[PDB]
Amino acid sequence: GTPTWQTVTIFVAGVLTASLTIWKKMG
Amino acid sequence: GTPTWQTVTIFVAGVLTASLTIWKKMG
Repeated sequence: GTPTWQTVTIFVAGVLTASLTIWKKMG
Repeated sequence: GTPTWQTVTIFVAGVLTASLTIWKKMG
């Protein structure tokens, strides 16, 4: 009935993590 | 560490999508 918050929180954290990994790998 | 199989699959989908969005700005 109520949606879980683990899927939404992990998904947003994955996008944020990609910023740090790509930025660090792109100099 | 070793997160559940569902967590790793969702992480790749979020990073892969974010990769395309950033690539559009870096193109």
